[PDB]
Amino acid sequence: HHHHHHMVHITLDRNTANSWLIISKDRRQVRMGDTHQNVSDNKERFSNYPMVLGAQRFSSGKMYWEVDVTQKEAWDLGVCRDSVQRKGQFSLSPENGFWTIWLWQDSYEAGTSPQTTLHIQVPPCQIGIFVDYEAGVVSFYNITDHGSLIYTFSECVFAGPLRPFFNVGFNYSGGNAAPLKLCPL
Ligand SMILES: O=C(NCCc1ccc(O)cc1)c1ccccn1
Repeated sequence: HHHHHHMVHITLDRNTANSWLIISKDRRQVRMGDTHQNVSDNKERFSNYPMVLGAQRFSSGKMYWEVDVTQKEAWDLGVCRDSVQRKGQFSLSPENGFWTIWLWQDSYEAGTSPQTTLHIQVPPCQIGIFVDYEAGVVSFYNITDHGSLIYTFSECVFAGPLRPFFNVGFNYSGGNAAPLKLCPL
C-alpha cells in the first residue's frame, strides 16, 4: 500500500482504560497488569475487557497508524465510535460502533456480525490501520508481509467521531503478557 504519508501520532487516553491496564509514560504502550492499578472508576472506563481508546478523535480525512503485536496470543485492534458502550458485555461489530480485527486461539477474524475468517500466511508482528472517513473505509495491513492487505470494511456508517481502539486481551494462559505498542513514524 501507499497510505504511509497519512501517518498520525496516536497516544492512549488513560481515562478510558480498564483499571488493570498499565500505560507507559509516553502513552504509546499498554499491557495487562496482574492486579487493579489503583485508579478511581469513571463512566469512560471499559469495565468488562482490557480495552483502551486513543486520545485522538477523527471526523474527516485519511489517517494511518501502526501497532506492534509481537508475541501476543490474543488482541483486538481497529477504530470505534466515540460513543461506544463502556460498561457490561457487548460484541465487537459495526452495529455496536466497532471496526476491528482480532487474534484469538491461533486464528485471525474480522469483527463483522457474524465474524469473518481472515487468511494470513505470515503471522503479523505489526499491523497497519488505515481510515478514510469520507469514503467509509477501514483497512488493515500486514507490515511483516510487505504491507499485504488483511481486511477492508467498506460502506462503513461511522455515525460519529472515531477513536483508535485497542484490546490487549486477558492473560489467563500466562502467554499473553506482552504489550501493544504504537510504532514510530
Ligand atoms: O511480558 C513482557 N514483559 C513484562 C513487562 C513487565 C512486567 C513486570 C514489570 O514489573 C515490568 C514490566 C513482554 C514485553 C515485551 C515483549 C514480550 N513480552
